Amino acid sequence: AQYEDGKQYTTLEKPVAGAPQVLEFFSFFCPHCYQFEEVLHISDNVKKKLPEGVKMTKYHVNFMGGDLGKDLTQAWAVAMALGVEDKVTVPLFEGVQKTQTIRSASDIRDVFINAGIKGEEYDAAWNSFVVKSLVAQQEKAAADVQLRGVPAMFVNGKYQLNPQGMDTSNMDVFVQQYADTVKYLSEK
Repeated sequence: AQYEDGKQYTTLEKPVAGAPQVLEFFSFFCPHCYQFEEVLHISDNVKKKLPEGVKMTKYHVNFMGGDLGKDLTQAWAVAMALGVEDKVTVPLFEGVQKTQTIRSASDIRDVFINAGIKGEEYDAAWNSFVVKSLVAQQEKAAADVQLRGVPAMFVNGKYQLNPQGMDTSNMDVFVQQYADTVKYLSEK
């Protein structure tokens, strides 16, 4: 075929009931995630090609960056609850990987403040139980697929993108292939 199991995607030996339709995992500590987000805009280009009526879920994970990793997963939860993903994603990546000015929960918070979320509102979210279950969700969804690496994408809890099996010599081309694969898997 043109899309074959084991080359552009892999199948899960243990499918995941009631999973989000399109589920992406990343970490602000992950160098390819930085690439996927800042250079390739994968998440964005996928969305531009998905059929109507399909939602994208993106979750942060804990297994990179130790203590600050978890902080970042809680901060990402705050981003999702406040709906400010678009406003912190870029400075969070650059703060962890480019300028390296994020060294503590407090530095993470500065980014939200500089992105215009108010302190009171951030601290309130940070400490809220809505955020606690949002952290819970992120952890559970990674748990359901025994996630050991990022970046990672999963479609309807059954298929996993395999970027290793796509030509990277052109970046525009890698992205479209990736997105088109997600679209094919979506319709499967």
